[PDB]
Amino acid sequence: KPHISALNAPQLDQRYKNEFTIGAAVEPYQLQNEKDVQMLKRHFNSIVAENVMKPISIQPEEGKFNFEQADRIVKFAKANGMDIRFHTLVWHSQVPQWFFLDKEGKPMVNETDPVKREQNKQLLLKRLETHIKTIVERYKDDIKYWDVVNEVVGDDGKLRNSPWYQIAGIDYIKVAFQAARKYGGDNIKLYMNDYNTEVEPKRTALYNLVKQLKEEGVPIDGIGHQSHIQIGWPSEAEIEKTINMFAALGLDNQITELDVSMYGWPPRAYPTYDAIPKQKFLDQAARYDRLFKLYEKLSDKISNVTFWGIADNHTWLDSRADVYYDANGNVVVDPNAPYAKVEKGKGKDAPFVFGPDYKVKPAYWAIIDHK
Ligand SMILES: [Cl-]
Ligand SMILES: [Cl-]
Ligand SMILES: [Zn+2]
Ligand SMILES: [Zn+2]
Ligand SMILES: [Zn+2]
Ligand SMILES: [Zn+2]
Ligand SMILES: [Zn+2]
Ligand SMILES: [Zn+2]
Ligand SMILES: [Zn+2]
Repeated sequence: KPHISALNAPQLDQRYKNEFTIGAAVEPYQLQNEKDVQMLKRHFNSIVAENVMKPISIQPEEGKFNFEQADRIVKFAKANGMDIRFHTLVWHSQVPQWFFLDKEGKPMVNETDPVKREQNKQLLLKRLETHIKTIVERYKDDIKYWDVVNEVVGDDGKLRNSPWYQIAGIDYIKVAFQAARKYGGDNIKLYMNDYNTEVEPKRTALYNLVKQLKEEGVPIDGIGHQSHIQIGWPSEAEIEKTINMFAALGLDNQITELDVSMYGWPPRAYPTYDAIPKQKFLDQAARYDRLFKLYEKLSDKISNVTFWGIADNHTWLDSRADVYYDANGNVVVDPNAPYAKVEKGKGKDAPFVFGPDYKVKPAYWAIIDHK
């Protein structure tokens, strides 16, 4: 199957249009790029902001809201008939730090007086409610799908002990969902998004958490499975088990940040795209073939599959693509092999079905067909 321009190729969203939407994560500058715009128009019918809707992008100082960049993505989506996902109302990553300072400008996490800790909790929950209120009041008629909370369960199966949790306890999760519903109404759909949703003990902890919130009347409509995965892990069998169990609780499932890395964890990357062997792309294609056959099998439980990017010339996985060198200066990609130095984040991953020259990869043909 030829390495043809993806602008010449059968439309990916149309292949899946009765099964689920097909989305991409974007940065506003990509909307000024001819090739990226043509890619979005041709292949995608859902969009998400890679970064300009995160809390520090939207309210970096209290009372200073920057919707300019987010508005550019919303405008493009509407003009092209695309669904929008909001990434994300609450996350421990890069919080604007003002959220967690007390009235005296000290870190709330250090407060030891119980009465004052309770005061800090209420202050923080109020700041949280105002952040969500302002964003949802602006976009409730434009954005259908919301990552209300992100990564709130730890890899150890305990709630993540971020300042959110330290200062306010489980109530910051409840307040985030209740505020989203209060200001956006019944028609926006509210998700808890996380990575490694297939992996125990995280999986069961996530399951028990959303079960509990629902039994208490907290409005949660779905789970977002980031799906930052590898060629071999996690198995399709375990992805299937995961999606089924959340569906059994009455939740929608979205695949929200899909990328299929060429590497293991921690990655030992090639320094450049050209150095990645051809066989890796065939292995990746087989993986995508199996993955999307599975997503189709479960399409009554999945409303959306979003890739965390458009084509391989731009992927956040490059930030993880550490290049290992031996004593002689040769690149080392075997995880158990000797090495002398590492260049963190300087290598190249290749996670999508579209290559860096916007031509289709073997993985594209593997998911555009009906086999
Ligand atoms: Cl990135
Ligand atoms: Cl190429
Ligand atoms: Zn389309
Ligand atoms: Zn090159
Ligand atoms: Zn190249
Ligand atoms: Zn579906
Ligand atoms: Zn990016
Ligand atoms: Zn090429
Ligand atoms: Zn296939």
